[PDB]
Amino acid sequence: AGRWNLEGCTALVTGGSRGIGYGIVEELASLGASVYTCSRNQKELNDCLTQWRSKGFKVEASVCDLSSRSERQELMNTVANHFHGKLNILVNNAGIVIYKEAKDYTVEDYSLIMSINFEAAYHLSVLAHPFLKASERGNVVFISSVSGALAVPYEAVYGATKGAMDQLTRCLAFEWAKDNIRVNGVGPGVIATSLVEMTIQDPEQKENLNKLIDRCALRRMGEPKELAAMVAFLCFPAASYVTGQIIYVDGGLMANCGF
Amino acid sequence: AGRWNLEGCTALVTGGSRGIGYGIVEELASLGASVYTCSRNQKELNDCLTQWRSKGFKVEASVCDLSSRSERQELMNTVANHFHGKLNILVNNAGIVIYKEAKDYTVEDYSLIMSINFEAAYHLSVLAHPFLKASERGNVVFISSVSGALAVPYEAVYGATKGAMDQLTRCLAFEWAKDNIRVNGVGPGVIATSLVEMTIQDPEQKENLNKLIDRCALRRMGEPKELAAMVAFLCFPAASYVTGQIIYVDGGLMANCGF
Ligand SMILES: NC(=O)C1=CN([C@@H]2O[C@H](COP(=O)(O)OP(=O)(O)OC[C@H]3O[C@@H](n4cnc5c(N)ncnc54)[C@H](OP(=O)(O)O)[C@@H]3O)[C@@H](O)[C@H]2O)C=CC1
Ligand SMILES: NC(=O)C1=CN([C@@H]2O[C@H](COP(=O)(O)OP(=O)(O)OC[C@H]3O[C@@H](n4cnc5c(N)ncnc54)[C@H](OP(=O)(O)O)[C@@H]3O)[C@@H](O)[C@H]2O)C=CC1
Ligand SMILES: CN1[C@@H]2CC[C@H]1CC(=O)C2
Ligand SMILES: CN1[C@@H]2CC[C@H]1CC(=O)C2
Repeated sequence: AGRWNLEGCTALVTGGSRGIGYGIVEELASLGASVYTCSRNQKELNDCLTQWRSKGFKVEASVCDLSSRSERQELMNTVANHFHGKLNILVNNAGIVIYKEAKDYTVEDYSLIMSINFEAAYHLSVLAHPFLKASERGNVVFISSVSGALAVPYEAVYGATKGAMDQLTRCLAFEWAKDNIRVNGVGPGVIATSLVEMTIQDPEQKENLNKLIDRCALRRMGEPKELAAMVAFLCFPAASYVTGQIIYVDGGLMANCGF
Repeated sequence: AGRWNLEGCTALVTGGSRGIGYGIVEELASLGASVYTCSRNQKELNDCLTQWRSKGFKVEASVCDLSSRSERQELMNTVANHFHGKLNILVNNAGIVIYKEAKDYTVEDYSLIMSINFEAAYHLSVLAHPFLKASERGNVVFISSVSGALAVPYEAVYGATKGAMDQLTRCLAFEWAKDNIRVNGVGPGVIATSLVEMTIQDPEQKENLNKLIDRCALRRMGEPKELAAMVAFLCFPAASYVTGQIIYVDGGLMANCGF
């Protein structure tokens, strides 16, 4: 792998069947990496593979429900064999949202969002650890959110899971430093995805969304690839001194207050 | 309650038999509030109740294991009955620490700490919400940790629970603002509690603690009364405009880097 590329590096991207995860598979696939992604739908993944492999991308995928502990274990074994026990990149992107007020959450909502958004990321990280070390140049990137540092409507529990993940990111950077593993987080602002799409279907969430874009310096939504570009850089051998950092690609929304 | 006192206010402080929590009961009550506390050791509570009552503090205590959804409800009912359905202050202080590296955490472990550290506080706040509202001047104060924002050894997961709490603190201040409730967090540094006394029994950890103390401006351990002091003020009517804050009572710990 070169200073500004991932030629040869292997990688696992959770939830790459849509949006940002998809933007990330393509970004790394295009920079030389061999990718392996997953989602809860085979037919969807297959349509993704058809598109990816048509551009010369070295990609492979398989159905997996990250909300299930036992499955995540199976996923790690398969990917491991696939990459011959050597994984350079782990992009913990899969995440879901449940728009409700704090007090309106059912044990079902809370347990689901926490297993998928945090548990799963924490869990996979640990499962991938021995392979990242053996790679001798591992990188773990967590996809956070601006919502894990600042309050947003209906995202209290969702931010709670992203705020947990960021502390995890920070601590792991220090525990795995000796294992050659750099650990970083990337907090997206508002990026145009299927998740954001289903969202604006609601007249309230749409009004709430335009508030966000207005509070931006760029005042527009990001593109799955503007986000993916930051994730890719963090994986190059060029980002060698960068670890334990949480970086936001929000078009300036984190720096705002009265604009 | 005057601008600088708590006379007439009612409050619940989880985990008041020892440490910071014991310290908080004494401070709020000393300031005229009517407290109710809990812990998993009845005999200890009884020694405390005898201590506090001896000096005239108005306080009640029941046994409850916060790691249990049912027991928590049980507690909210009594408390509410005890205080006639009006709760002014809720202080989510209970917490445990399990010093293992993120990858060495077992499920029982992750479940235990996540359950006590973040779940119960979240759950207890919601359950309390109705009487906090009825009181007409509700205050919720989550006891976080410096480890909730920065890497500390063996506290990767613990820190994740505080990072989740911290985000929830911010959001709740906004969701419950119209209910006339203020929500903040108080992140301790190194306070001399029984948890610490226990922690430094291990040589390696004794070394780790000293690392921190040498890392704070005031180069010393704070006292429970010193953490209680910051919690009693956010509850004072004098602190009416403070909401959504995470304040650190750490002797300078959070401002250091090269000292
Ligand atoms: N788009 C935005 O504006 C922002 C997104 N984010 C974060 O970015 C990440 C991606 O979100 P985004 O692209 O918007 O969302 P999308 O819904 O567009 O994509 C999420 C992807 O994750 C996959 N996924 C979800 N749950 C599982 C599961 N249990 N098992 C396997 N795959 C799963 C989905 O596949 P499937 O549904 O088929 O299972 C899908 O491919 C998340 O962590 C989100 O919190 C944060 C801030 C902003
Ligand atoms: N001491 C320090 O330096 C720091 C402490 N903190 C935070 O301060 C808070 C208190 O810590 P500290 O005073 O040091 O700890 P202590 O161990 O001294 O006291 C903790 C108290 O919480 C109670 N408790 C724990 N679990 C439960 C439970 N499941 N149900 C009911 N009560 C419970 C304990 O009682 P029992 O065991 O008998 O049930 C005890 O009375 C925590 O949130 C901790 O994370 C954060 C940073 C620094
Ligand atoms: C609506 N909401 C906005 C943008 C996408 C979605 C998740 C988030 O973190 C903030
Ligand atoms: C050692 N470690 C320090 C101080 C007490 C213990 C827990 C914590 O949160 C930070």
